[PDB]
Amino acid sequence: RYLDYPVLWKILWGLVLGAVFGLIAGHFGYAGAVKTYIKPFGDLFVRLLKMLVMPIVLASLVVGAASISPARLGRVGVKIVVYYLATSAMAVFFGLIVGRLFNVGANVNLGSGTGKAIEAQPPSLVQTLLNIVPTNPFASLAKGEVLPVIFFAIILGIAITYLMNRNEERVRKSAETLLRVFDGLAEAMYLIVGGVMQYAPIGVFALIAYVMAEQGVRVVGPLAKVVGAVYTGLFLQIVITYFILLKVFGIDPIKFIRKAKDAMITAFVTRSSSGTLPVTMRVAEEEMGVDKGIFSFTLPLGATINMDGTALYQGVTVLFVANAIGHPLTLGQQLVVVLTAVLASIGTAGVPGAGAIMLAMVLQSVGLDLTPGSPVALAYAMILGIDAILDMGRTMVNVTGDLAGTVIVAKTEKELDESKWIS
Amino acid sequence: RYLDYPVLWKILWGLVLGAVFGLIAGHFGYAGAVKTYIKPFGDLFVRLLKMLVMPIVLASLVVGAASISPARLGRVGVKIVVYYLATSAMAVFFGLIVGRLFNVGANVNLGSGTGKAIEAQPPSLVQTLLNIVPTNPFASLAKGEVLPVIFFAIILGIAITYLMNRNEERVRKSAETLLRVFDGLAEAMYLIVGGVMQYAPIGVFALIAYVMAEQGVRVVGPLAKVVGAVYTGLFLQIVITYFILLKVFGIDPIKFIRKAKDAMITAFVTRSSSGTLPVTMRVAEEEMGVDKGIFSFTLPLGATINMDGTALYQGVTVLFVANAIGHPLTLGQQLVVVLTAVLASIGTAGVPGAGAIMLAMVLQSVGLDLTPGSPVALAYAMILGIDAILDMGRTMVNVTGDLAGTVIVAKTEKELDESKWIS
Amino acid sequence: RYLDYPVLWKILWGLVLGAVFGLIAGHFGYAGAVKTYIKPFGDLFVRLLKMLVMPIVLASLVVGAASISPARLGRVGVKIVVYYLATSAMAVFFGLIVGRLFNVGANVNLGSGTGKAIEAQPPSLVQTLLNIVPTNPFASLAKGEVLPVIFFAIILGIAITYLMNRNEERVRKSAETLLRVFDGLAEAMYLIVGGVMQYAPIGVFALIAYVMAEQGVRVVGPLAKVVGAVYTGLFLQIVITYFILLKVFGIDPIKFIRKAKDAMITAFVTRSSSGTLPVTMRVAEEEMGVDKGIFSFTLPLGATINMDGTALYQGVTVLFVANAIGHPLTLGQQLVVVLTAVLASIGTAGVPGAGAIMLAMVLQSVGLDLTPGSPVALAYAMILGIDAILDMGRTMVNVTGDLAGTVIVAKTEKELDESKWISH
Ligand SMILES: CCCCCCCCCCO[C@@H]1O[C@H](CO)[C@@H](O[C@H]2O[C@H](CO)[C@@H](O)[C@H](O)[C@H]2O)[C@H](O)[C@H]1O
Ligand SMILES: CCCCCCCCCCO[C@@H]1O[C@H](CO)[C@@H](O[C@H]2O[C@H](CO)[C@@H](O)[C@H](O)[C@H]2O)[C@H](O)[C@H]1O
Ligand SMILES: CCCCCCCCCCO[C@@H]1O[C@H](CO)[C@@H](O[C@H]2O[C@H](CO)[C@@H](O)[C@H](O)[C@H]2O)[C@H](O)[C@H]1O
Ligand SMILES: COc1ccc(NNc2ccc(CO[C@H](C(=O)O)[C@H](N)C(=O)O)cc2)cc1
Ligand SMILES: COc1ccc(NNc2ccc(CO[C@H](C(=O)O)[C@H](N)C(=O)O)cc2)cc1
Ligand SMILES: COc1ccc(NNc2ccc(CO[C@H](C(=O)O)[C@H](N)C(=O)O)cc2)cc1
Ligand code: NA
Ligand code: NA
Ligand code: NA
Ligand code: NA
Ligand code: NA
Ligand code: NA
Ligand code: NA
Ligand code: NA
Ligand code: NA
Repeated sequence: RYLDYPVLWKILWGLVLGAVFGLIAGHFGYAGAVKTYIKPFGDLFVRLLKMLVMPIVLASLVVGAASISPARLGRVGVKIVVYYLATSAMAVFFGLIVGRLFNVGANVNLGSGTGKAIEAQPPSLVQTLLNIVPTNPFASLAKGEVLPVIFFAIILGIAITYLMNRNEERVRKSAETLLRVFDGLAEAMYLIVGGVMQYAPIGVFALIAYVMAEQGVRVVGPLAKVVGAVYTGLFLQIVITYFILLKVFGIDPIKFIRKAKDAMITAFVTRSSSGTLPVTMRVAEEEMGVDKGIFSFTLPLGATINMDGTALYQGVTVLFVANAIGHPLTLGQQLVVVLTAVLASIGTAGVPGAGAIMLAMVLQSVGLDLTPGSPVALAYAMILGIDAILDMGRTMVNVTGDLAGTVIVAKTEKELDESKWIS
Repeated sequence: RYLDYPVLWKILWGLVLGAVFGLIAGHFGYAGAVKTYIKPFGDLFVRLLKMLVMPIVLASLVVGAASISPARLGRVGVKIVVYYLATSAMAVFFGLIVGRLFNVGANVNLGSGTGKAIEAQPPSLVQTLLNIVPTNPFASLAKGEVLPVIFFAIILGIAITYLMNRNEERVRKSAETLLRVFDGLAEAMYLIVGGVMQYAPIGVFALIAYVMAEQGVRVVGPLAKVVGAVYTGLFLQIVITYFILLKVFGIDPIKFIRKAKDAMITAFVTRSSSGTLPVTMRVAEEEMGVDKGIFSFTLPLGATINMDGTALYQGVTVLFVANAIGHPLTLGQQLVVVLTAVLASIGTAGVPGAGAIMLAMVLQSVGLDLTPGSPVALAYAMILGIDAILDMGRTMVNVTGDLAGTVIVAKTEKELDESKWIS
Repeated sequence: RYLDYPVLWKILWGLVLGAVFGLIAGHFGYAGAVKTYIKPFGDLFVRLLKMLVMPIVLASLVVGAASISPARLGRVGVKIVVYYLATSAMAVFFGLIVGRLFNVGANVNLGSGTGKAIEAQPPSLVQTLLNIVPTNPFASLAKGEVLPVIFFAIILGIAITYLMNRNEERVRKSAETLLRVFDGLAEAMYLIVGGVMQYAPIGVFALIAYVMAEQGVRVVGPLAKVVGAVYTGLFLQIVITYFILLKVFGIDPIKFIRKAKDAMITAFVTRSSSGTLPVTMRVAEEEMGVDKGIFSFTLPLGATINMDGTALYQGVTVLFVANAIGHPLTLGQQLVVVLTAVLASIGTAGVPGAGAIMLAMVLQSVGLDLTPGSPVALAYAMILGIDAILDMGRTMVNVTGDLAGTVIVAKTEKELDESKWISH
């Protein structure tokens, strides 16, 4: 009966009300009630979005790659990958700066030795890259492996267009029927996304409420300085790095944020950027006028290998652990941090649990090892204690970057529909 | 050269001849010979039907949900879910009455104390409900999970019609092609079902022969009284609850039974209600003139959450165990049994191995705990010795109940083709 | 600068140069460099082909089985199954003969008793056949199970044609839309196969280089005599068994080999006959003019259950193991070897790891049990040390056999497009 009220204001209301409710409920210790009675609605939201990810990516990308020439596709890939690597480097640098500014971990005062022992491996760059090519697309679809689905969909769309420009008519009509099936399937997926966003304010309320209820009490002391530094840094990544790059390429930054708000809040509360994809792709299509041939490729690629927020978070936690055990990082060490954070975004691309794998990687890069019972393990466990509060903002900036790079690359390909940007 | 003989007579011939053959073979100790040389033909039958179950459900429901309004679909869902719960409670009630009538387990005379060991909880009501929404539909498909497939199929068909009512013609043609692909897939599945029913008499013979050969010798003494009670009770659920409910809503009970006979025998020999689905849906369409938009939703839902036969069986075996250890159940305990049996059919919806889980739930509700080496454990182990003999009948009544509810709901929606019911 | 160069010359160049590069690199011990820097390009080739296998099999067979009568489908199946069994028995027989000729394992001189404790057992034939019928075709697709996919695809195509010959227009239009979705999918797949064959010279070079670099050093002494015996036997299976059967049914054997070349080299370096399937089928369609209704059924079936090369290898290795432990095989024991090798091709149909399982079966059939630490176990490990050098050749002859039988059945069904066999 509440469907008639506008949706976007509803999602903002749910964000604020779930936040206030969760703080008030967890401060009085009723956070277990929140986990039991409030959370499953946010879980329902998250499952409803996650359901759409595999069909909408596959279908949108067959369609888009078909509707575009391979030369342009390759050009878009080169552009978006450069944009991604550059923005990740910027975000590590920002995390380093805001951490040094907030002087994070300076008052934990742990005594620490000089011992160093490795934990996880980087999956070999060669094996990860080879793993981009699926050996069974039905299996990748069933397993939800995004990158090989991207690869298979691109190949299929390119094949479909080559077949449609052939002389035999049976060939054209077959390929055309196939492309119709993908086109209808993607059309339906975006329809359902719009339907689920009707339920979205409830889920936003529930997710933000549970995260504030379980982890609000923990935002005090040195971890409070961590939360403040991380969130200020994310804010800087948005209002400086994104606004300036959007301003250079002639996109009004405020119009961009106003349009992106739904994808942003969905990322902020589901803490899954892949599970925000249906909202992100529909936002790119029906708000920013990006052509399917751009966003249907850049946005899943970006959910997988483009996490500015995570990079900034790594920049803060390396400072936190280093200052916490008493060995602040030398300039060259911070350069090593930036370099390895970007290389680690590439190296763990698509690997499950790559969050902790990259963090172990960066820490290992400057000589901070997670040996059990050591002070470094202790400080890292300190951070993981507020990892969810951080995950909200981290995921939000991860998705927002994807949208900003998609709009920039599109404007540079004249595949951006200007009619949506007129006041 | 045998195909020419009519199918229905062939299936009856296979049923009766397999029963007599299996009894004669288990009496002469050749039941292992039956397991080795006769059984694989029935296994072949079962594999051929189970092969069709996933595609036919996915496609028939995309199509059906497209051909119907969401308001009507929801109305049908409420009708069938009410019908399901009501007939399930009735079946527990009948099992209790037929159990008291046969005085089941009265002469086992096991001594059992007043000792009580606390056990684990039943699978969560909330998580099974959330499990209805898939997080990857390709994955639910690969795993054979019916309920998430129903959910995805309904969402997809609804999206498809809303797309077919758009102004742009490319969108309509895309959606129309997608629907054509699903319509062809469903037509082919039903074609194949009819082909498999030609091989059905052989497999029916083999399955009934293996079950009689392995478990004929065990229908003696107290377990024979159990078999008599359970089969009498199922017969009552059919001839009282189903016939009275069909007469109340104006469906000829005898024509119903005659049309459902193929689904009935198939369920009785395969003891899997989910695997009789292709035959059941074919009977709903090409024998009872039920509209696809009703049965394509109610019949898979019914295979999953509507087991009158299992409910009656639980009523009989809970009385059997209570009498065998020497503590007959008080009236309020039997009420607790009925309430718990229905709620446990809901709570275990789609859960693998849900049969024993429901039985454990019902037993624990009245304080008969299955501690190993206890007399209660012994009584349950007695019953399991005849589980196949019982499984035939209870699966049969499970599926027949599904059909009766589909025909009644269709009749109330004027979605029932009256021409198939006049001679 | 690459694509314009002719294709056949490039793949042969990559094969010869990769082999010489790998020998020279492993003969000087740089095989670790090859495994690290050269191998991953060949791995990329193998994955690119493996990707296409499930889609192309499903789609080609829905389309093909629709485009053919069920009576003809059955006739083709019986023909190709007889051909497969006969050519397999011939291959075990040839392996025995070339083994006797090279006197394989004759100078290993291990002492062996006559006690044998049963360790292996056969996987049930009945369950192996029943597994042909999938119980979830989406699951068989996701698990990469070929044989049950074949079954589902044939059922679906047959249903589709029966629907397309019905009175209602809506049903025809539905079934035909479905058939076109599969036809479009298959057309795209073959398009992609041809595209991937552009990278083939690199990947062929890399695979052959890695195998030569890891295993060249081991082709000396008794295992060298094994390599010579096996490759001679494979060559004979091609030049006698295949050439005579093609000549008998009126197919020019030289035209045949010239056409099969891509499938042959691809099978030879990837050592996966199922994973060579996309190249084999594109060669059958776009080189030999076999109708989709023949090859879309016979080639994946043969990739799964028809291994002339593996059978010849078993023929050689059983004589090798027997001579190596000092108990040469009786004539009737050799007949049991042939009979069980053929039966073991069926009994493991689609079973994972069926290579070693068939070898264990054939060994056990003549009383050589692979109990750990026994001398028979030791001789088997000797053989396994060169399994890659042997896998190249036996996979090549496996696939070549599939092609030859497909073309013969096609000639007998007048489903072979003779215009592809006229030279100017
Ligand atoms: C207690 C909460 C329970 C809520 C669950 C019920 C969901 C009901 C859906 C109502 O919301 C609408 O759904 C449409 C899709 O069904 C969307 O159409 C949208 O989707 C199309 C995409 O094809 C766009 O082109 C259209 O512009 C656009 O109106 C539309 O935005 C949205 O308002
Ligand atoms: C593993 C190998 C096992 C081998 C088993 C043998 C396979 C069966 C051979 C085919 O037999 C025919 O198949 C038709 C398929 O259509 C059936 O028509 C059925 O389907 C159509 C429904 O539209 C209608 O023609 C009829 O109502 C209905 O009899 C029909 O009964 C039957 O004569
Ligand atoms: C990791 C990156 C790997 C990328 C793979 C390399 C791409 C190579 C560039 C494209 O080369 C062409 O691509 C076509 C396929 O797209 C092929 O068409 C072929 O396929 C058709 C099949 O329908 C035939 O009819 C045509 O004659 C035939 O030219 C063609 O041979 C090939 O020269
Ligand atoms: C339940 O067991 C498992 C199993 C696997 C997993 N994760 N795999 C994975 C991979 C990448 C990330 C990046 O993370 C972002 C962040 O944290 O900054 C943020 N969450 C976002 O989506 O952008 C995170 C996780 C997690 C739990
Ligand atoms: C490996 O085999 C499997 C595979 C999956 C499962 N889980 N799903 C499930 C859920 C409920 C039942 C109740 O069963 C009915 C009965 O006994 O009254 C009768 N069989 C029937 O279908 O109406 C039976 C199974 C169980 C066994
Ligand atoms: C995808 O990962 C996998 C999946 C499966 C496996 N093993 N299963 C298997 C391996 C080989 C064969 C027959 O072997 C042939 C031979 O050597 O003679 C030769 N290799 C050929 O291709 O014809 C039969 C079954 C290994 C890795
Ligand atoms: Na980035
Ligand atoms: Na994610
Ligand atoms: Na991202
Ligand atoms: Na019921
Ligand atoms: Na079942
Ligand atoms: Na049922
Ligand atoms: Na053969
Ligand atoms: Na293989
Ligand atoms: Na083969």
